[PDB]
Amino acid sequence: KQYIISEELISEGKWVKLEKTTYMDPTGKTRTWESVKRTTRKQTADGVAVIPVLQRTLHYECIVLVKQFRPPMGGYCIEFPAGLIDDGETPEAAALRELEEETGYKGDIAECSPAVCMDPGLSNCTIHIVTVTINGDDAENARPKPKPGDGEFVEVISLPKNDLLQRLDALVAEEHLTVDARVYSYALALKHAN
Amino acid sequence: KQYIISEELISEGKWVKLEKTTYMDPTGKTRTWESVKRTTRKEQTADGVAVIPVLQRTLHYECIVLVKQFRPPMGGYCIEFPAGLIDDGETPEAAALRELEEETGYKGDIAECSPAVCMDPGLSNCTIHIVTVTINGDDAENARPKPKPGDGEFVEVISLPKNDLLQRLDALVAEEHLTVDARVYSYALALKHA
Ligand SMILES: [Cl-]
Ligand SMILES: [Mg+2]
Ligand SMILES: [Mg+2]
Ligand SMILES: [Mg+2]
Ligand SMILES: [Mg+2]
Repeated sequence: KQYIISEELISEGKWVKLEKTTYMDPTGKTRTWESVKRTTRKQTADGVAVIPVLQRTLHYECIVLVKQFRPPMGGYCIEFPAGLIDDGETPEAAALRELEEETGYKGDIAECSPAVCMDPGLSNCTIHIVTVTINGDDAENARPKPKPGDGEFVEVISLPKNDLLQRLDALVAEEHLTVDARVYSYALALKHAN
Repeated sequence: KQYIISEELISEGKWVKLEKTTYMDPTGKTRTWESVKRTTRKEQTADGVAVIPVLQRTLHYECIVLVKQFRPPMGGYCIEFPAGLIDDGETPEAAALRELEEETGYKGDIAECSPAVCMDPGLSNCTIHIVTVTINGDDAENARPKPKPGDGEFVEVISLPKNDLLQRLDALVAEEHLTVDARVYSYALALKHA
């Protein structure tokens, strides 16, 4: 019933553009929206986010997360490991690659979502969420070496899956960090499944 | 270690702006980023709220109440938690209950309220509170709920059982050409992983 009529470029940077979207509302009235898009999409989606489940015998299972300075936020954020999918890369391959670059861990694919939207009232950005298990007892994950690209500076924070929400809330209270909404949503549902 | 040096306006619309952000990297080198922000944020602790609405009825399985709407940035329909921006002077909790009633017709009870969490921190400064709300679906006020959408708001309600959320979302994606929100999908995935 609703659809896009036209998209006007307002401003195009190197990485991001701002458009004015004209669309038909369901009453038959024409309306406008200010929309953000990335300039980098080619792909199934802009990026991947990895849910990395660190499995070590006789330990609690952990979810592996990353802490980095985020210039749009003006501060440090706790997130799932994540990055843009390279042209001609599969989401699964982007997931293992980003996980290794950002954390040093080598994981196995468990499942892969369809393309899911990041903030659909604002942008067209999408990701695949890729669940990955990490056999923490294997020798390649003994001393994981993060291989960060240029300008990436990532700290690794592993938190137990069974208390994830309480651990994140503690980090916020004590560290003045911002937790990512996807991370927080995941943590909430671990608690709510009960 | 890292911090913002300057934020230069590139382009400002009615609702969204783009900025050139200069920051200090942990090596001591100046770098730039292209940053998106909303123009609507005042003294709110976040831009918006998203509501996790747990519909509870005797002799029924718990349902998660979701909304489907056309999203001009996406050029299509999206399935999301009920959500909206926080009005000036409004608490996150009040915003939540208000947006839930407006979008779904249901009158909820606050359960929990998250700290401000980031929507897409590599791109934007946008933040929300995630507000968990229970809905007593045996209460007569919640018998035949009618959405009171605002001007230019056109929302469908979709209530799915919590105990099968991920499969039910996958079945909707399989039938109809729509995008699930990343927070919804992350919450559904944790329900499975628990
Ligand atoms: Cl798993
Ligand atoms: Mg990354
Ligand atoms: Mg990376
Ligand atoms: Mg809304
Ligand atoms: Mg609304």
